[PDB]
Amino acid sequence: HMCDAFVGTWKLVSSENFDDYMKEVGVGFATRKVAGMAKPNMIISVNGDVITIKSESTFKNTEISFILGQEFDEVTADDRKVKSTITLDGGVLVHVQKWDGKSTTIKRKREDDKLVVECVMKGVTSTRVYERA
Ligand SMILES: CC[C@@H](C(=O)O)n1cnc2sc(C)c(-c3ccccc3)c2c1=O
Repeated sequence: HMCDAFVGTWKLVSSENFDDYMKEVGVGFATRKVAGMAKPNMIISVNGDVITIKSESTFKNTEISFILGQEFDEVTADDRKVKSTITLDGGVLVHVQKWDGKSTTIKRKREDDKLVVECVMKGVTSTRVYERA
């Protein structure tokens, strides 16, 4: 029951400062422009201790599966090869990605009927708000 309130299908309804966040992570111009237009569907499911997060859009379809606290290899949508660890901290899903001596943190939070995604790299944050599909 660890992620019960996160499970579902969610659709992107707002974004703020995502272009600048992508710049900070190193995404190139053309990818930023095309990816920034996407309106992904985020599909979160749990089966035993394994959590799966899928993101489907015209830009790219991605999928990660993981166990909380257990590091895994991820190829991000912008093709970084990162080491990811996802934990639950006080009801917030906290995803840290490490690569090339850099780090970024992506937090997912349930707030009212929304799922709010906050990602941060150095001082640059973006907030992406999802609602139930
Ligand atoms: C929002 C934080 C984080 C995440 O959703 O887990 N996250 C982090 N970095 C990047 S770079 C990039 C190109 C996407 C991206 C993926 C699919 C569709 C559009 C953009 C992305 C991303 O989605």
